Amino acid sequence: GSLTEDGLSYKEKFVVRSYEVGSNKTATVETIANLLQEVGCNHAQSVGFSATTTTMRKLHLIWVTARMHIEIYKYPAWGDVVEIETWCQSEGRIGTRRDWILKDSVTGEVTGRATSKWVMMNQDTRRLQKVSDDVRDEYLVFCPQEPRLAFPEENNRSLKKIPKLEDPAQYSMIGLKPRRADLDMNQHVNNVTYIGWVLESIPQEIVDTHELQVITLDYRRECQQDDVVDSLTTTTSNDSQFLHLLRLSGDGQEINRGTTLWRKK
Amino acid sequence: GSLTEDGLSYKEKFVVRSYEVGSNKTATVETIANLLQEVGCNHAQSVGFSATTTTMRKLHLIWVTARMHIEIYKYPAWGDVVEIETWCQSEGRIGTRRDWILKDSVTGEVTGRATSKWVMMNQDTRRLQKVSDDVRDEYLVFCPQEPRLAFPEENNRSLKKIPKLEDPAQYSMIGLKPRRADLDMNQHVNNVTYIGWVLESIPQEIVDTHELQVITLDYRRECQQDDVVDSLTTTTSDSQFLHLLRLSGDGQEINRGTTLWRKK
Ligand SMILES: Fc1cccnc1N[C@H]1CCCOCC1
Ligand SMILES: Fc1cccnc1N[C@H]1CCCOCC1
Repeated sequence: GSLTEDGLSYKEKFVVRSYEVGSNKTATVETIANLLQEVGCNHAQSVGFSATTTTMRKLHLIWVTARMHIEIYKYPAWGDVVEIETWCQSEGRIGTRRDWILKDSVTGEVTGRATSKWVMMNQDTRRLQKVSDDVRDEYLVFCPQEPRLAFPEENNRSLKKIPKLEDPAQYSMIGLKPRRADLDMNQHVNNVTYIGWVLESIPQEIVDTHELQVITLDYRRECQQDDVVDSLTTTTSNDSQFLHLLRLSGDGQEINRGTTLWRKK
Repeated sequence: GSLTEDGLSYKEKFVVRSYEVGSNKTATVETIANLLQEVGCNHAQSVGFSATTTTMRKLHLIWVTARMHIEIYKYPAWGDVVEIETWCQSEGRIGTRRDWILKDSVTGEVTGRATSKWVMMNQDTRRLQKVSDDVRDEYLVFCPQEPRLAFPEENNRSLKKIPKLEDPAQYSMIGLKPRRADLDMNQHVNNVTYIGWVLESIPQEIVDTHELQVITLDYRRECQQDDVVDSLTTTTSDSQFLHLLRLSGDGQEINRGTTLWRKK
């Protein structure tokens, strides 16, 4: 992988692995999400991070995902080479945004796109906060100054408000728990695990006859290593749409909410 | 990746990813196991198995893992390049064996080694069988003829008999279930998931103060997508553990194993 010529974006190529694919011999949405995370991390590293700035480490602040939005046109097959370009942009004092473009390395065609919203939070108290000028000036030199959006369209799905699923849910998958493979290097549940948990309450027949085109996920609260999660889904819809809710098994505390759009094969 | 000069083994390099590492910023044993599986699949593809041969497909036969043995001296760090060499060998009528050698690409030193036993099975009835000479001759042209062992030493850990853990277990993790990410392209639970499940009953304090040096796992029966598993561990000792994976309900054995851990 490498930063582009202007140093304002990063590209990396990946060869799709045997264990990374599902029944159609194409990459699952969780493999795609893992690759987006890996290219994001390689971009932060190439521009001097170890992505907390100098001022952020001093003040015990971190970037946390508030929303993830992915749209896939074609999932790459086992052994195929996918090229992913990523970049960041400041969204004023609200936080930051990281976008991605997925391309087939052989044809050069766009096969997918993603966008994410990140908010600043104190690592210890979990208290959200706005972005100060001191922090903003430190990461602006690594961002394109003019807007560059993976989802430019005026009324696109990435900025839609997601409602809270009402009980009773049409479908459910109960008692989901993270294992050590689900944790990141800091012992927190990896953000991609939540995507997997949301998808667990979709019936196998839908997965067997449809392809996931779009997923939008809001991150409200994190699941601890010793927490248990319930995954809830209700059909809201040639295309099928679903409303999703992840909540703690006991008290029913919301951890995530989301929507998926699926097209018939 | 590519076959070596003689075409009797395969090498591939991997750059360790951010999500592939644990708390020490080094690859977990499950990442290592995934890489061994990937290089194994790439070897089979390079020699024409787009690893079932022509005769196996007609007779509805597949290779299934009976045992996996891994020894790690150094886990590669996040961003490091690891080189893995793999090869296969016939073990007469019993089945086949696949071995691996892990090396640090920069230093060239051996950082790990692995060996696995595979048995022939009818994919529909799940009935084990011996290897026929028709099948044996079809894969012998892809194997070194003289023995080449990742674990040569006489009386070594890879061939030790593993006993069945007796109730009550010292430690346990119950109600483990596979999710879709745990399944392979054929909708079966990936072999690496069982390694993860075995490790779930090891206490976090042991994981926080020790490094896993050796793991031996016997595969008795598969866990279906709708099955629930209980993971059981007892200290037998460096720290050694005896492991048992069984179905949550009837208590049917799926795996048994042992782990050896060194203090950091
Ligand atoms: F770029 C990242 C660096 C570190 C962590 N996550 C990143 N990106 C997203 C991965 C895909 C699923 O959504 C969550 C976040
Ligand atoms: F070479 C392989 C091809 C396909 C599947 N597994 C392979 N190898 C081992 C993977 C890691 C531990 O489980 C034992 C088998």
